[PDB]
This record gives sequence, structure tokens and C-alpha cells, in this order.
Amino acid sequence: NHKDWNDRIAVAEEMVPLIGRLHRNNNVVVSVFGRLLVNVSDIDIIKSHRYARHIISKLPLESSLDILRELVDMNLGTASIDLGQLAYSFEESESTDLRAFLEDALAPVIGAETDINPTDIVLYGFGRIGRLLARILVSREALYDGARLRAIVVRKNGEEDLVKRASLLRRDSVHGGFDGTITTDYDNNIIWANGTPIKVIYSNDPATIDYTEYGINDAVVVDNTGRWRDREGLSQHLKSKGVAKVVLTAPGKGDLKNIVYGINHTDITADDQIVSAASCTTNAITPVLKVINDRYGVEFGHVETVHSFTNDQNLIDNFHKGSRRGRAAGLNMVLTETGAAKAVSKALPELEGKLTGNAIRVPTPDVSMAVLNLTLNTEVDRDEVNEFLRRVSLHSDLRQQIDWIRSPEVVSTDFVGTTHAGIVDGLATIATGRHLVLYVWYDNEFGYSNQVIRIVEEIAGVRPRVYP
Amino acid sequence: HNHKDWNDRIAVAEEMVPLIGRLHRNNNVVVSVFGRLLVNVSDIDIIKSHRYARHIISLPLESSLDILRELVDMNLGTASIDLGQLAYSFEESESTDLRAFLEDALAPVIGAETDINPTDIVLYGFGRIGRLLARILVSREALYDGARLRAIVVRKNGEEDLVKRASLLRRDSVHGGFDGTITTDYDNNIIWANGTPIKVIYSNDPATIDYTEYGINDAVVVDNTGRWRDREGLSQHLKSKGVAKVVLTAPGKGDLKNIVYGINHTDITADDQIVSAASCTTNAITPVLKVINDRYGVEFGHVETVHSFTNDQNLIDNFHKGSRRGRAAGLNMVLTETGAAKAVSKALPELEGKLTGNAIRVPTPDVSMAVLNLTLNTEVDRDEVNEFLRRVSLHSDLRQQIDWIRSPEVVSTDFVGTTHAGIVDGLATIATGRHLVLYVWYDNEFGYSNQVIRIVEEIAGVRPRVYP
Amino acid sequence: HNHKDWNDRIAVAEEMVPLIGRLHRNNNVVVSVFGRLLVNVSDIDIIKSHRYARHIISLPLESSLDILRELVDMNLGTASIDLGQLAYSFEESESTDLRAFLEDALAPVIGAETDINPTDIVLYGFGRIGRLLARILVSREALYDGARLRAIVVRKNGEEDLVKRASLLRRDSVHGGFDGTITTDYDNNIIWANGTPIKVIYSNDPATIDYTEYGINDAVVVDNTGRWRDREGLSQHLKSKGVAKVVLTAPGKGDLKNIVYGINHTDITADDQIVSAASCTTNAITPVLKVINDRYGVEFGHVETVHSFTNDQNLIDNFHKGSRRGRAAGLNMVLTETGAAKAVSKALPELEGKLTGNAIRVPTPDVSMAVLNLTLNTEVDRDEVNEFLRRVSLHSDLRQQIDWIRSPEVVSTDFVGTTHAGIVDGLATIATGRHLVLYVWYDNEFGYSNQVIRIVEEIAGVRPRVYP
Amino acid sequence: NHKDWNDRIAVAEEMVPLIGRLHRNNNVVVSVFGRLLVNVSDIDIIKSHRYARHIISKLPLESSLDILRELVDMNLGTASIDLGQLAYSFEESESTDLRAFLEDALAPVIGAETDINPTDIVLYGFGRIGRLLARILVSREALYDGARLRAIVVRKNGEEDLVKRASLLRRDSVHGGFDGTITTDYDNNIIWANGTPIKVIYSNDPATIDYTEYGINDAVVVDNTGRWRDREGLSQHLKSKGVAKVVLTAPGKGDLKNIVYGINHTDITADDQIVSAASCTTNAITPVLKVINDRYGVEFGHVETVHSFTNDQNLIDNFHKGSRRGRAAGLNMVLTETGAAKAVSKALPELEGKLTGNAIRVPTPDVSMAVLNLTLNTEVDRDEVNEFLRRVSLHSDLRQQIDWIRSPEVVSTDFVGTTHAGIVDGLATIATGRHLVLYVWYDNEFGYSNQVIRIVEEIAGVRPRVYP
Ligand SMILES: NC(=O)c1ccc[n+]([C@@H]2O[C@H](COP(=O)([O-])OP(=O)(O)OC[C@H]3O[C@@H](n4cnc5c(N)ncnc54)[C@H](OP(=O)(O)O)[C@@H]3O)[C@@H](O)[C@H]2O)c1
Ligand SMILES: NC(=O)c1ccc[n+]([C@@H]2O[C@H](COP(=O)([O-])OP(=O)(O)OC[C@H]3O[C@@H](n4cnc5c(N)ncnc54)[C@H](OP(=O)(O)O)[C@@H]3O)[C@@H](O)[C@H]2O)c1
Ligand SMILES: NC(=O)c1ccc[n+]([C@@H]2O[C@H](COP(=O)([O-])OP(=O)(O)OC[C@H]3O[C@@H](n4cnc5c(N)ncnc54)[C@H](OP(=O)(O)O)[C@@H]3O)[C@@H](O)[C@H]2O)c1
Repeated sequence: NHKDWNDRIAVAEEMVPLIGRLHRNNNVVVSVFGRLLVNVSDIDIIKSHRYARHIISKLPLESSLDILRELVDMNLGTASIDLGQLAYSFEESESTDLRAFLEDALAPVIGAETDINPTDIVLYGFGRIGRLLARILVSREALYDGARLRAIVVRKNGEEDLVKRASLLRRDSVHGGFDGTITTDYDNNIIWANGTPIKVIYSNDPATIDYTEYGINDAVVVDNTGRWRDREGLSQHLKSKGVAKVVLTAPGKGDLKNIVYGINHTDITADDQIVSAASCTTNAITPVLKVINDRYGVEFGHVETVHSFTNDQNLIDNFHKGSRRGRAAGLNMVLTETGAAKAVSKALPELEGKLTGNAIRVPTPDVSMAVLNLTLNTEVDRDEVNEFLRRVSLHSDLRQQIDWIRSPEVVSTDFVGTTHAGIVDGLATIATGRHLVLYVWYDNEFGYSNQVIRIVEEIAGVRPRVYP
Repeated sequence: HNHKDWNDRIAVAEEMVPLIGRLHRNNNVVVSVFGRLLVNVSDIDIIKSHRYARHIISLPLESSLDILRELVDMNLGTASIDLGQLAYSFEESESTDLRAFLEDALAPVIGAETDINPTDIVLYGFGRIGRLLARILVSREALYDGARLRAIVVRKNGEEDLVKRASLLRRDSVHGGFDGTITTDYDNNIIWANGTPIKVIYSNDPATIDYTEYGINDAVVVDNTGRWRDREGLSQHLKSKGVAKVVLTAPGKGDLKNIVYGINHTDITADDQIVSAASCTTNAITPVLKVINDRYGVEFGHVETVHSFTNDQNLIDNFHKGSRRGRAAGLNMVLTETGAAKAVSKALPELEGKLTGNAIRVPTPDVSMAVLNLTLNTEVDRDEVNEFLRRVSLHSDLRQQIDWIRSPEVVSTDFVGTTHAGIVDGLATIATGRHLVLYVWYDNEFGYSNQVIRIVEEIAGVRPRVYP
Repeated sequence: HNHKDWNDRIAVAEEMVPLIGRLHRNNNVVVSVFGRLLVNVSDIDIIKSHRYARHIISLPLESSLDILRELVDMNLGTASIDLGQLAYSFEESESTDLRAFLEDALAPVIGAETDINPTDIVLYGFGRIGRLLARILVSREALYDGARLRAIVVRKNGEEDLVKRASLLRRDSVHGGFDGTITTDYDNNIIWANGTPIKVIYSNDPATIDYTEYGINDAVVVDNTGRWRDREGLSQHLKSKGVAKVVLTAPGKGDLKNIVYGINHTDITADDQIVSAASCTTNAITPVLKVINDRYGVEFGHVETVHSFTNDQNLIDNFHKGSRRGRAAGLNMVLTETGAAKAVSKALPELEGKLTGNAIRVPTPDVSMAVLNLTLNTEVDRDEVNEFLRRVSLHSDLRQQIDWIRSPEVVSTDFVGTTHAGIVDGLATIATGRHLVLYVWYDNEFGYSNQVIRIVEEIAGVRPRVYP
Repeated sequence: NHKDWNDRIAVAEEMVPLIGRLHRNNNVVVSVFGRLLVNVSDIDIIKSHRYARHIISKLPLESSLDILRELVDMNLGTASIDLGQLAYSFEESESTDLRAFLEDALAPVIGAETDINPTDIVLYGFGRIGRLLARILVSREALYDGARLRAIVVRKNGEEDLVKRASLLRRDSVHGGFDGTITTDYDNNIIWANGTPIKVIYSNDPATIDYTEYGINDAVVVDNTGRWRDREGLSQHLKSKGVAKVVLTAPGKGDLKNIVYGINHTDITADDQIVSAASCTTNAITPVLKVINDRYGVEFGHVETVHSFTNDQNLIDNFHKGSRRGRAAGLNMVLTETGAAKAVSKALPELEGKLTGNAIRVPTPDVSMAVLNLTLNTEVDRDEVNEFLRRVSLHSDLRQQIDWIRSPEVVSTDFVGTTHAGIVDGLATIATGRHLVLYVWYDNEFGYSNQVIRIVEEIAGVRPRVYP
């Protein structure tokens, strides 16, 4: 029941000023477990406070209100503060006064520096992944001000260019409208998105740009074009003045590291100039396969993905590079080569030779569904596997790469806009002797984009740290 | 233009939020800027929403923030105050004091009834129209608390009905998620939607329900079944104890008033028990035609409505009322009959015998387009007609019904969720001689449902009163 | 290869046509080449159809044309003669005379009953399955004249029913036009379909029809309503005078035999009054699984069926039996429950407890794909499994149920109209160790309907007899 | 009724040998009004004989059988002989013997030459129009042997090229399977389609091909690429050795003639080296507008086309040259610039300045619908306009460019594969004072393709002549 709804609103209204003071004065983003309370409607704060059951026992707004009331005068510097962890492991201390507990558990923060130098991001390409990257980058510059989108690079076409590019960022048939205002300065070739000025750079050669011409230096280029997937090709960006590092939103060929965030971002070194974020399916299934292989062992795995179509395919039957992709995407079920076996082996080198996979592309514009047919080296029960994945999903350090649900009503549309790389549908799970079958949802556009943003911030050094 | 000043703009908005929130709680006042609310919206919409005030007068946030701090002290009643109207006719006036002006432009309210009695709404049916009526009734209850959704009536199917119907309100392939929480209480057969308890009532006969059992009386029933379109049928509802009035979401047959809100809602009298809201197409074009007819003249007019499919139709060819309407809705363009021309002429009898039209149904799930080919009694040029409709849509008494837009690249999905009954695509207007072509978009589901909600509020006597 | 000889090939075929046509008229003989008819087909199909005889033995047209001229003189009866079987085991024999061979391979027929008594078929319902049953019954009446469609039964809607239902049989968004003419006789409530008069009978109660009124007796009813899936319900039909047997186009509940033709149709006895044809998915995969299970062994098996939507579902989210099944069928990928695994195990009880599966519904209107993940009791290689299924599909007793194909670029629309219950995509087969992945296409509407037509012909005693 | 069906079949079976003798011996294609009886099932011959009511009073097969029985020994040379016109205006002579009448009315033909030298056709491009052109060309080489498809030109890609190109001709998601067999000779880069060997030529420069290298000379290049629409560009083909003439399947810019067959093909001269077939909509509406403007006079016309999407558009929102075309075609109604006003003025120079037009692109893969809003210079009645268009459609020399129907059941799917440029839906027609509104269907892929084939045969000199 919700007979208490209006009080819940009323406490959250008390919370907003406090939340926003810590933001503007102390650069402190307040969260409740995974979920932000910053730049957010009162009703969202309610919804997110309900959510805390799904990790803890029972979370009332007052405990948040009281930690916030005692955080306003604690002279804090920048940091992400989880209001919920502070509630739980205060109650499990256990002794008031609250203040005392906070000053202790938020020690490194108190009095720390409230500014960090941001890092310039350039999007090379501005397509489906490119633009969702730009949305996220603009949201997070407003939360954290760590990575600044400064520019996009597109080829010169036909001089209404700029208006269409801004419109493609303002609007999306699938992802709906941009959270903010998008204005265009035609004279200086800039798209303004909220606070952020995005220079549009016209070029046919990734190697002959002087980014310093636009006040860009030391930039991470996120190439979302996919025209170059080998080191020799991606190396073109490093010839452009202003470029420190390159992230490919696609499987990199040869020696290029393929990085699945949460799983092998610790193998990114200071010296790695060129890195790749793998594919959407790779990011969807690799957390899961790694976690299952370490616990139970995977003799063999097949992946079938029932996948949304992408923009390389054709509205109507016509020629195409790949397998059967050139048949009309919106009228057909299409059997397609996935590279996901090979990709999963790159990042988990221990499953080399043990995996096969295949795609079926169907008439939807976003969101996909991996089916993992897994032969284990141990006998397993269904509820034990569900509970161990729910645990990883909700409390492990792959918390943000993996979600777990037991919703009997959700379908592909409901996953549009999810921030996880992979969402295990728990009701579906099958286990029988050594056989496991897992079903994984992913928003292949946005879910993947979020992984790429995380790679970009590790590389830039501006991942926020969460206390405690 | 630019957004060099965006972080400045956020700052102010945020000093507004606690003050907008006082008024709403303490004084039951909703605050707007030329018809855009600032209650239960982000800081970003407050920025957007003061920005679009250049369309109207030709507005700094401080003018609002200066206004607001006068209204926390003023012993105010229940009102929809506009900050925009209040600033314009302060400048273009003899000016200071501020306090003095806001206590004379706002005499009617200062110390008044802060609470009207709400009126109980029953939703008979709970499909595509009914569930959006629910979403609006719920969020307008938070804003104004005039009309309260009390109950839906459906037929008993299984024993898992209640939870399936809660799901249907919580998620939607087109309209996305409910803004709030939906909880189900099985013991009492209640869907909670934010603070709103919605009784589920199960009945095969609209005539044999004592609504007073469930605490409901003098209710308006919004029959969104489509089952009964004549007086006899809809009179069934009046036989049920607790029912005062009936609103049909559809063209009423025979002698039933068909109401297009903004145009002829004043034809509703206190003894009118049963009212009709006409079709989506009628609501979308009647305003535009009347405005065009009053200003230039209409000699002749053709309507082609290019229209989304509706749920009565068929995924794959099968039986239906009409031969063409039952063929695979998602695989065909379907030329079909429209009642619009005859229905437009009911409401505008001055156009009786001057109008024709057809409908073509296409594989989209929501949003339609009316193409209006008008021979006029007068010569027009494209830029002049545009500016006329732009003025009509900003200043006229049909603001809420008519919007006009200049935006490029816009397509049908961008109009999901729009509040206006019809939106004139400025870029598409064609005008040569006495010949005019207008393109009018409409969210046949949500746009139309907002018009239904205005009739309901009108019948019930709770149209918010907007001052001054 | 080439077609340097194509105009030569047409020439011969055309000297066949008048002779194939004699046999059919005079002697009630249908002529085929390894299971492909040459009656009421183009000259081009006769070329195609002698060409695909290299798949089987490893065939000149003259061998056929030489055969034919012997059969115009031979006082022949009613038979489905194969020209292919007759040529192969003439060469690989002691050969001339030709006349002598064809009067000893074809002793059973030479001078026999040229006319069997047909059996009256009633179609109860007339939707997606029923109308394709009609198309098959009509064109098989021209070929064999064993089962005759006599009547459909529908509920009275309007007074333009008859013509709407004639239209539904004449046109189809997926299956294209009826091959023939459909005429309506309103006075007698008859749809003419080529030479076939189909009575339309209107009834709310399957139990209260004297079919003998309309000249129908000892009929098989093919209940394609879906309404009644148990013995009690389907027994209603037997209470109607004129009814002998009932065939349900669906999995029958309880104790009703579920029949997969090619596999267990011999379980039908003369005292079986009510029979079930199982689901599309069951018909598509049961044959393949049994063949794979007999040859290698099945230790474990998972089925994912990627499946077209069906007409019970919803264009746009609304109520349904299942929560997920009622969401917008054309906008979503929908993970849902399948009965297939349990139904496969009914028919193959040797696989009881070794099978699992799920279904995903996608926005296509017809044609589905079963993905079979099989752990086998034996090691297999891709090329060997392929050649096995290829042999099974050409030579085995499940030829009509199983096809195998090597063709590139094939996608779901190319399988509309296919006669086989399931078609193995050769290119997609994956095999490594004991692990096998098979992809089986099926026209869930037309393929399945052909299996229904085989049960019907079997129950009725009119399976064409194919010699020698 | 069809109680006489089997006799109808039986007479047509007598007809087939005769039809085919005249074909193979005399190169004589027999037709009944518009419809061929050659390479066609018996049931088609029936259907086409029914059709003759729709032009005449009552047509029985026997009159066809008897004209054919007396045509077999009349020593005829090549010609198209309409069996129906010969039936009508024999009965309206009137005197037997039949023979005498034929030898007189088929005078020019008797004893004439039975061979004509064919013309080599090259398809530059092999996309949606290209391949339908290839289907038609292969059908008509088998009927008339006037234009021979010899080659396609595609750019060099990635070496599975040839198999995909053959597969794209074999199969089509919308147009279904090819009528014949398609084999590939990989060694000589040939696609065999039935009798016809198609050389695949790989080139990046239309100007540097020696077509004589492949035994091609004096060829009409049908450029269906649309990369070059100006004379300077199309002139590139004339530099290639082997090229006589060029036909652009698109509006040609500048001085290039835009040819709508039936309407201005008489303006093609012996000296015109480069000609264009206009657009699909232009071909759909120009017959109609010309015919209406000559009778009644067109003050002003607007065209709205509700148009299928084409392959230049995007599955999902992305950048694009044109207006709003880059939004996702399968999810949206999209307002688009048509050039059809300008195009219709080119071919009808008399409507210059009097026409506007617009497209709405909707989620269908083929078939479109023009709505013509016409202000006339005369008052008109509805039935008189319907009857005058039905007359033009069925008996004028634009018979094949225009059809007329009064079918209450047909929708866009039913027009796939129509051979007319434009099909007027007569039930829809509106007329009121000086205002006419006409609705025109067209299969924008195939309908247009057929017009282009006709242009190709006029230019080649191999249009067949029909007697009488
Ligand atoms: N664009 C639009 O959709 C649009 C716009 C304007 C007006 N309209 C009109 O609004 C009406 C509702 O349309 P809709 O699209 O919302 O239809 P819908 O989605 O089919 O919803 C209709 C609702 O009414 C219920 N219902 C139907 N027949 C009933 C009966 N005999 N007894 C009780 N309940 C019954 C349904 O029951 P279940 O939930 O059990 O199926 C469902 O809840 C129609 O008259 C339509 O013409 C529609
Ligand atoms: N892929 C497939 O479609 C497929 C394959 C295998 C088996 N099945 C099964 O075959 C059955 C038929 O499915 P379908 O897709 O053909 O359904 P459909 O297209 O809805 O056709 C069902 C037909 O039965 C009629 N009907 C329904 N309820 C009735 C009732 N109470 N009394 C009398 N007639 C009634 C309908 O009447 P109206 O014409 O008046 O609407 C319609 O003629 C279902 O059980 C389904 O599970 C379907
Ligand atoms: N409704 C219709 O589709 C329709 C109707 C009437 C007229 N038209 C016009 O007909 C033309 C063809 O349209 P379509 O729908 O057939 O387009 P399409 O399906 O894209 O076919 C284009 C063909 O031309 C080739 N091509 C494209 N650019 C080329 C280049 N620079 N050099 C060489 N070859 C090139 C393509 O090569 P690949 O195969 O390698 O991709 C393909 O074979 C267009 O101008 C269009 O406006 C279309």
C-alpha cells in the first residue's frame, strides 16, 4: 500500500536542498546503493529508497535525511557518498552519535580538494553509439565534471550537416528526447548541449587533425566509426596533434586488448595508447561466463543471441559484406555470424576452444537477449545458481555489469535505457545435472555505451570513488 | 546562440525549487510560465521553460525568483498563478512597488478557499485510452487534487487479473514507464498508483454496480470501452448507484453532444448527463480548421488522415467489422473510410457541405498525421499563414489545443506524449494562391486523452483557474 | 554448371505435359519424380523437378518421356506413380523390354479401382490455420479427389459475413492469392473455390448442427478454433449429426492422442474418434530429434524456439491470458514459456526428462526457427551430421517431414509456403565433440497445416498410395 | 457459381498444345485482351478468360479454342495475336467461315519473317529496380526474344560477391522467388537465369569498360545506380566500347528527356543517346493528370504520396542527405521532399507552375498510394469521372499504364507485382464542384520497372505489335 505516500514526498522535499548544497559547494554526489539522488525528481528519490530492500533488510527516507543534515556542515571535498551504506553500517556499529560515526568513516574526504582537472574527450563518429556516449558524457560532466566531451569528427557532406547532427542528438526514435536543451551555433560549428560546447570538426583523414586548434589537448579519442579495427588503422589518431589515447567501440583485431569493464580493466596500463571495448554481446555475457566458469567450470558453452538489427543492415534486400545480413532486417529472422566466442576468449583466455556462438537478427531496433547453453564440469541446482548470480549482481564488484531480476512481466522494450551490461532473467534459468542455461537481456546500444564510458574514465583517471 | 551562462541558469532555478514547493504544499498553488508548469519538474525544465518565454513576449529567471519571494508571505489560496503574465504587465506598467502590484493583479485569491471538494472518477474499461486517462488523473491529483481516479471496471478473466492490469499501467511499449510506483493489494483488489488507491471492480453489466459500496458517489464515468455509442447504451451507467455523469471517449451517436474541448465545451449544461468527446481526428483538426476558416475563408477542404493502427485490428489477416480494417495491420497501408469530415461539420456547421476526407492506416503503433488540403476565399503566402498559426498557438484561446512548430527532422515518434490536440508542422506548410496545405500531427492516444480529461474536469467543475 | 541446354529442356517437358494430363484425366494417376508432382505445374517446374533428381540417385527428361508413352496404353487405375523410382531400378536391372518392366513394377494397379469414395471434411473455424487447410483441401481435390472440403462453421456477425470470409480466403498478406477463383453465392451461403462448393454454416454451438441438412455425412471435423482442447469439449462435435471424427489443430489435453505425422500416426485406430495434431513446434522438431537420437544418442537437449507472432496477441499492449504475450507483439522480443519439451517427450518417451526449452516471440508474421542444443552420447563432426540429415531427408520414411538445405542467404520469409514440417539449415549446423547445434525452420502456419492434412487423409483412409 | 469448373479446365487443356505450337514454331504469343496465355498454368487461362467481361459483354474458352485450331495451320510469322479481339470483331462482322475472317485481319502476319535480331541489355547496378528489371528481361526473352540481358556491372567488393548477387536474384523478401532456376558459374563470373547467361562485370568507372570483351555490342545500358543523374555523368557510359544507349531509372537533370511511357515515348528520337524514365510517382500520376487536364483542366493539383520506404533510408536514426529521411523508416511516419511536381511538369509542360507535392514515407517495404487533390476549371460529377477513367484504363492506349478498380477489399499488399504504373481506386473517388480527389495505387518497385522495360524496347525497336 501507499497510504503514506505524501509524507514520503514531504521528507524527500526536505532532502533536495541538502543534496544540492553538497553538489554545488562540495562537489559531492549523494547516492543510495547504486542510485543517484542528484538532478532528479522527488518521486525518483522515493523509488530509489524503495529499491534498497532488494539489497538489505527493509530503507526509510529519514535515515537519509539525517545523514544529509550532518553532511552539510562536515567540510567535505569531492567524493561520491552512498547515503545507504552509511545508514546500514551505522545501525550495525552500534552507537550514536551519528556525527561521530561519519567523521570516522568519511575520514579521507573531510577537508580534501574540491576540484579535479577534467579530461578532454573527442568522439570520432557520431552514430548510434557515438551520440549515446555524448548524452552520458553531458550528464556526467554535470555530476562529476571529470570527462568533458569537446568535439565530434564527421566527414564533410552537404552543408545542412550541422542542423541534422544536432537533431540526431536532440531526438531519438528509440531512446526518446535529450535531457536538456540542444542549440546550434552555425557560425562557429558548435552544438551546445546544456552547459557543454561540442565543436564539430570536418575531416576525411583521422591522421591530419590538429585538435589543439580547438583548445583540445591530451584527448581520449573514442572512435565509434568502426572503419579501423586493427592497430595500424587506429594508430592514425595518434598522428593528430592533441591525441593522447584511443578507445575503439568494437572488437580490436590482433594484439589490441579487448576490454570488458569489470573484468579486465585492471589490465589497462599507463602505457596502453590504444584499447577496444569489445562488442555488446561480449560485454553482456563475459561477466556471467567468467563468474560461472570460476565457480563450476565450463566444459562447453554455446551462445545464441536473439539480437536487434543495426544500421549496417538494409531495410530491403540488397547486397552486404556479411553472411545473410543484407536481407531485409525488418521483415526477417536472419541467421548471422557473431564473433562472440572469439571475443570472450580474448578477455577470458581460459575458455579458448570451449565456446561456439551464433546470432539471430530480428525486427526490433534495440535490445537483445543472449541464451547461454552451458555444459559444466559440476552438477548444479537451479536455485543455488540463481542465488549465487543474484549475489554477484547485487553485492559483488561486477554489481554494475550484472543485474538479476525475477520479473514475470518484462519484455525487450522495458530494457531500453538500462545501465547494466547484462541482466539475468532468473525465472528462465535452467539447471539439470551438468547443464546450465542462462538468459541475459541487454540494451545493446546504451548498456554497452555505459561500459565504454567506464573504460574512458579509467583511462582518464576520473572514475569517482565511492565511500564507503 | 550559446549556453555560456548555463551553470548560472541552473543556480537560480534551484533557489526557485524550495519556494515553488512551499506554495504547492502550504497554499495549494501551482506556478507556471505562459502555460508551462514548474511543479514536479527538474531544474532543467525550469531552464527550458523560462527560455520558451521569448516566443511569447520576446525572460530572466530573477523576475520569477523576485516574484516568488513575495508569494511565500502573501496569505494565498488555491490558484494556478502565471509568473509570465505577472512580469510582462509589471514592466509595461507604472511599476514599483512589486508587493503592491502582486496584491492587485492577485486580489481575487489573496486569502481564499485553499480546498475545493474533489470529484470521484470511475474509468469504465482499462485499455489504451483508459490507462493514459489513469496516468493523467494521478499526476493531476498531485498537482490540483480536483478529480480523483477512484476505480476501474473490468470483466473477470482469471484470478491473476489484478496483477496483469497493474502491469499494464506500470509499463507500456510506446509510452514507457509510469511516473511513480504501482503496488498491488490482492486482498482488497486495489492498484496503488503513487498516493492514489484505485479499486478494481469486476462487472459484466454496467447497470448493476452499487459504486457506493466502494466509497464512490456522484461519479463521472469515463466509458472507454467503445461498446456503447448511443444514448440508450450509455444510460446503463446512470442506473448504477453512485453515478452522476457519463463521458464517452468516442463519437456519440444520435442526439448525444459531441464535445471538442476549446471549441464547444460551453455547450455542456448542468442537466447534460451524457457527453461524447468525439474522435482523435476530430479533436486534432477542428481547432485548426475553425481558426483557418475565420481568418481566411474555407471554400473547400479535404482531410487525409495517415493514422496509426489500433488494438481492435489484427496482427495477421482475419475477420473484423470492416473488410480492409481486419487485414494485417503491421504489413499494410490501408485506405479506409473516415467519419472526420462529417464530424468536423457537426462542430463547425459553417463548414457543412464544404468538407471531404479519407483515412490511410499504416504500420505505426501511435501518432497520426492529418493532411489538410484547403481552397480558401483569399490569397495566402506560406510565411504569413505560419506566423498566424504560431500566434494562435501562443496567444489565442486555443493555445492548449493548437501547437505550431518550426523544428527540423521531426517524425511521428517524436510526438508521443504531447499534450496538444494537434501540432502544425511549420516546415511542411504549402501555400500558393487560394491553396493551402497544412500538416497536423497528433498523439491519437495521449493527446486525445488530455482533451478527455479537460471535458471531465469541466463537467465536474474543477478546471484549474489561471490568474490573472 | 550452366544452362546451355535450357531451351532443349523446355522442349521435352512440353511433350510430357499432354501425356501427364491424359493419365490424370483418363486414369486418375498423379505422376511425380522422387516426391515432386508434375500435375498442374509449369514447364519450368518440370525442368526444376527432374533436376533435383541428382540429389537422390546422382536424370534426363527422356527417361520420363519414354516411360510416359507406355502409360497412355496401359489400362491403369488410381495411383501416385513415381517416374524416378521406375527409371533407377530399370537401369540397375536386366533392362529391356521397357513395357515388360512397367508391367511388373506396376502389376498392383494395371486394371484397378480408378475411383475411391471421397470423405466429407468440415472446417470448424476459418482463421489462419483453417483457411490454409482450405487452400490445400481444394488443390488436393483436383489432384486426388479423396478428401473434399464441404463446409466451414462460423459465428454470425453481420450480414456481410459471407463476402468478408470469401475475401479472407482469396487474399493473404503473407501467403498471397488463392490459386484459382473464389466466387460468392449469397442466396445459398456458398463460397465457390475453383470446382469446390463450400457451404458456410453459422453456429454458436458445435453440438447442435445437423450437417446432413447440407448434404454432409460421416465427416471429419477439423476444429481449428482453439476453443476446446480437452475430450469433453471436442465431444460436442460428435453430438452433431453427420460427424464421425474430430481433429484438433493443437495439443489435446489429458488422454487425447497427440499425433505427429511421420512419427506416430500409426497409433491412430479405427475406434479413435478424437485426435490432436500437437503444436507447430512439436511437429517441426520431434522428427529431427528422433533421427538424431536414434543415430547418435541424446543425453541432453535444449530447444529455443524463435517464433512469429499469432493473431491472438495484441498490436499494442493490452490484456491477454499471459502477461508477456499481451504486450505489443510487433514492437517486442518476448521471452515466454513453451510446452514443446514436454510435448516432444510425450511422442518420444525415450527422451522423457532429457529435454528443456523456452520460446522467444519476435515481430514476424509467419515462419519460426527452432534452435536445438544437443549433448550427444557420441562424437560428431559438422560435415557428417549434415550428410546424415541430407540422406534422412531424401531417402528416409520422414522425407515429407524433414528437409535439409545448403542454400546461402536464406531467411525466414523464404520459407513461407514450404510443405515440410521442419527444414534443417545446413550452413548453420555447429558440431564439436558431443555438442551439436541444429537450426530448424518451419512455416508454423502452412507447414503445420500440411501435417494436419496428412492426419485427416490418414483418418479418412485416403492417403495417396505411391508406387512402387 | 463454378459447377462447370472441370469442363473449363478440360477445354483449356486442349488449348495448351496449340498455344505452345504457335510459340515454338511461329514465335506467336497468344493473349486475351491484356493477358498472356503462354508459359502459364491451365487455371490462369481460366482466370484470364473470366476477366474479359470487364471489357466486353459476357468470353467462353471455345471461341479461343476455335481461333487457335485455325491458327495452327495459317503459316504465321512472329507476332502478338489477341485471341479475344479476334473473337469479338468476328461475332460483329458477321459471317462465318471463321478461317476467312482471320486470313484477312491477320494479313500482314501471314508468311512474315519468324526471326528478329535481339538487342543486348546491360544493367549498371543490380539493386531493387535492377534485379526486377532482370526478372522481366528473362521472362520476355522467353516470350519474344527481343531484348537480351547480357551483363550486370557491380563494384568489386569481397569475393563471395557472386553468390550473394545470384541469391538476391533468386530470392526476395517482398517479391518472392524467381520464376526459374538460378545457377552460378564461378569460374567465368556468370549468373545463369533459365536460358540466359548474365556476365557479372566488376568495375569502378562506367567509362572504362570494353563490353565487346564479353561479346556485347550496341547495348542499351540501363543505369539503375542513380549515382549520375546529369548528362555529363551519364555520358560516361557512352565512352565504354559497346554502348549505344543509356536509360536512367531516375529523374534526369537539366536537358535530359524525362520519359513517362504511354505519354511521351513518341518524343524519343533515333538520335537520343541518353534518356531517363522519371520516378515511380511521376509514372503513377502522369497518365492520370494528363488525361484529366485535357478533359476538364487543372487549375491546381497537390499530390500527397503515402510511400513505402526505400533502401537509401536507415533502419535506425542516423545522418542522411535528404529532408527527414535519415530518421528510422520502420518506426516512423516521415515527411519528405518529393520532386514529383517538377517531374510531372517536365513530361506535361502545360502544368508548369500549377502543381505542388509531398511524400509521407511509412513503414512498408513496397507499394505506394498517391492522393491527388485537384482544382479543375470545370464542374464535374463523380460517376462521370469514374466512368471516363475506367474507359481510359480499359480501352485507351494508356490501357497498360492505368488500371481502374472498384474492389472494396484490396490493400497495399495486394498490389505487389502489378504490371500497371498506376491503379485508380474508384470507390475512393471524390468530386464536388470544381474539386476532384483521386487515389492511385502503385507497386513502386515492379510497376515502375515495367515502364522502364517498355522504354528499353521502344529504344531497342522491339516492342511487339498486337494484332488486331
Ligand atoms: N487512438 C485511440 O486509441 C483512440 C482515440 C480516440 C478514441 N478512441 C476510442 O476510444 C475507445 C477505446 O479504445 P481503445 O483503443 O482504448 O480500446 P482498447 O485498447 O481495446 O481498450 C478498451 C477497454 O475496454 C474494455 N472493454 C471492451 N469491450 C468491453 C465490454 N463489452 N465490457 C466491458 N469492458 C469492455 C476492454 O476490456 P479488456 O481490457 O478486458 O480487453 C479494455 O479495457 C474506442 O471507442 C475507440 O474508438 C480510441
Ligand atoms: N502458427 C499457428 O498459427 C498455429 C500453428 C499450429 C497450431 N495452432 C493452433 O491452431 C488453432 C487456431 O489458431 P489460429 O492462429 O488459426 O487462430 P485464428 O487465426 O484466431 O483462427 C481461429 C478461428 O476459430 C474461430 N473461433 C475462435 N473462437 C471460436 C468460438 N468460440 N466458436 C467458434 N469459432 C471460434 C475464429 O472465429 P472468427 O473467424 O470469427 O474470429 C477463427 O475462424 C489454435 O488452437 C492455435 O493454438 C496455430
Ligand atoms: N521505389 C523504388 O525503389 C524506385 C522506383 C523508381 C525509381 N527509383 C530510382 O532507381 C534508382 C535505384 O534505386 P534502388 O531502390 O534500386 O536503389 P538500390 O536498391 O540501392 O540499388 C542501387 C544499385 O546501384 C548500385 N550503386 C549505387 N551506387 C553506386 C556507385 N557509385 N557506383 C556503382 N554502382 C552503384 C548498388 O550497388 P550495390 O549492389 O553494390 O550496393 C545497387 O546495385 C534510384 O535512383 C531511385 O531513385 C527507385
